[PDB]
Amino acid sequence: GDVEKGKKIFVQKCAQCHTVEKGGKHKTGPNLHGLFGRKTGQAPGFTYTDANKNKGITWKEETLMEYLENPKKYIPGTKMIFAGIKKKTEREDLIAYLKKATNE
Ligand code: HEC
Repeated sequence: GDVEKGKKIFVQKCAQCHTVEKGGKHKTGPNLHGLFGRKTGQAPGFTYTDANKNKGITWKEETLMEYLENPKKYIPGTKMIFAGIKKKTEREDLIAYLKKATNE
């Protein structure tokens, strides 16, 4: 749907671990550092599991769609204790938000 819907639901279910949106930080997932077009294996010392970075899958709409719907299927060894959002429109709105969040 919208950018707004994505940042607001991110700040509810995601900033809870990935505190990118204010004071860029990483409590139990990395800061989403400029993701759309970039690689994994990039957090400043946030010591996550080997297999994510090692799989190298490149972050974009497709790969973050397959990932945030189905993470441990899409890339093995992901420790993301959440596995899915709720509404497929929050899923849209996250793509709409994170498409912007590396430029706006
Ligand atoms: C804390 C328990 C988390 C919650 C809630 C969410 N995420 Fe997560 N995420 C978590 C872990 C442990 C990791 C590290 C890497 C791994 O695969 O284990 C991640 C990773 C991501 C990524 C990819 C980062 C990268 O590899 O560069 C993204 C894009 C991501 N998570 C997004 C995200 C969103 C949008 C969330 C709200 C629905 C969310 N995560 C919740 C842990 C946690």
